[PDB]
Amino acid sequence: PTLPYYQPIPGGLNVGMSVYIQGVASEHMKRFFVNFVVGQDPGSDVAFHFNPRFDGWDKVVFNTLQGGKWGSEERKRSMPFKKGAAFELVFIVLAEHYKVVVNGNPFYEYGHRLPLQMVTHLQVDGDLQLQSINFIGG
Ligand SMILES: O=S(=O)(O)O[C@H]1[C@@H](O)[C@@H](CO)O[C@@H](O[C@H]2[C@H](O)[C@@H](O)[C@H](O)O[C@@H]2CO)[C@@H]1O
Repeated sequence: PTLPYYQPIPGGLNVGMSVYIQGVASEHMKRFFVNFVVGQDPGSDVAFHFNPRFDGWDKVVFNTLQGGKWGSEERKRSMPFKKGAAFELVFIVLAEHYKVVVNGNPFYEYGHRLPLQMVTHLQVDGDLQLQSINFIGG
């Protein structure tokens, strides 16, 4: 797959589904994001924005974009990616939250703010190369 990636999630999200992304963080990475998006029209809401950042104290930001407004960020001040390194990034969709697992290590649980059933698309962009994106347990 090529970037930017913005593709429908076959069948939409359901509890029990996993999204499995294999990629390589750029040697020159500043940020990348994975968005679970409600639609494909301009101005679409983002149910879940997952955003690793190397600018400053390395961290991952988690948020929702609704009605053109970013919500209150959740943040984890740990960086599970490494510049130039391949990663395995998994989102397990559960009733209460998205469970994020990186390279086998549980990383975060982001509580649903928009109903998960409204998500139609996965969008990925930023400073990485993608090897694959797979939807499991749909
Ligand atoms: O690429 S973007 O989606 O435009 O980047 C935005 C997102 O990463 C959101 C996620 O919350 O953050 C925005 O920046 C925030 C910044 O993290 C925060 O420290 C500051 O207080 O507010 C900014 C604007 O909401 C990104 O612009």
